[PDB]
Amino acid sequence: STGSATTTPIDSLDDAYITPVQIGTPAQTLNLDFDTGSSDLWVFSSETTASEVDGQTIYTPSKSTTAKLLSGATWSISYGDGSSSSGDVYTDTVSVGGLTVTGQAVESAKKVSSSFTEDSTIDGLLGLAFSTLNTVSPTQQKTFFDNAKASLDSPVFTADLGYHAPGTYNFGFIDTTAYTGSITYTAVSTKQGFWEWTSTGYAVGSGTFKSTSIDGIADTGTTLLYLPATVVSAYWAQVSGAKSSSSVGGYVFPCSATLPSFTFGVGSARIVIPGDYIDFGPISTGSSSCFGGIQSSAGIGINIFGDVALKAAFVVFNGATTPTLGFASK
Ligand SMILES: NCc1ccc(C(F)(F)F)cc1
Ligand SMILES: NCc1ccc(C(F)(F)F)cc1
Repeated sequence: STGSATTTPIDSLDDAYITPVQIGTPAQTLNLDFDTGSSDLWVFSSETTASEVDGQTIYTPSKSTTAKLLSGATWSISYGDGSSSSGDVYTDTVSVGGLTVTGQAVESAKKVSSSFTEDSTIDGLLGLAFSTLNTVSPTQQKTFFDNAKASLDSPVFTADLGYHAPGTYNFGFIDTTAYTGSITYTAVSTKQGFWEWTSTGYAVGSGTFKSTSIDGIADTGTTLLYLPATVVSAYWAQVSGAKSSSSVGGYVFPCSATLPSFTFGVGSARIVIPGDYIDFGPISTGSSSCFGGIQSSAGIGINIFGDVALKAAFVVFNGATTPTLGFASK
């Protein structure tokens, strides 16, 4: 079987992407943030503290005839940006774009951090990293992808994120009309539970390509591109007036500047991020200082190929027994 769903940016800056997901019987449709950097499927629900809900659509397990409480199970997650949520666990039927999984763990939030409350457009997260990162205790739970794998035509899913436009997540098949050229596959390490791979180097604008190994993770759940300080300094050195701002928390640049493109290596292939993808607009309303889409990973401890990079490519997440990542131009 296969599944296909449209994913839509939540604002004019592509800060995140939401995908409709059907949960329960009869279906309750929630708009979830598909996150290849985490492995929990959690949702705002009828059990969430009412003061922590501000416009989100909630899952109501008591209205689903297929929902079952997973006795004694709890979950608690903390994200790299400091976000967190926690609650109890139901199992229920979950469908994505026609692809249905029965008995999926649906983690019901009793408490969420303020950054989720303030994001009225995201009803929850759907984790697509490896199941070893799932936070359910005492019995760890499988991801939607892991549960669907056996019935998929091919054990893959693909991410085709749009620049200021809708995109597509496909499960079980590779749409050969959605990219140009060939797909370049590269090895994945699962030792930390992430879709972790090694880029072969980078170039700034029309400069020379620098061959150098950059270990990082493919993370649809992270907005920006986080790279080592040496790389990020070399990029922003080419933007007149750009500087690292401690008060803002990263590199900013004059909004009137034109940004150079950024190229990253995948094996012998090259993925080019247009300079316009790196503009995240004014730091505050009316400001003439703009926030950059490429920032240093020094404080994070790991390099993150977030949406800024992934949306320049057609990305194949191959969940075969030896997992691989595929990149194509589009
Ligand atoms: N998108 C989920 C996520 C969040 C944080 C991290 C970090 F910061 F720990 F690397 C990885 C993945
Ligand atoms: N990387 C996972 C993640 C995704 C979204 C959010 C936000 F923006 F909704 F708070 C936080 C963390």
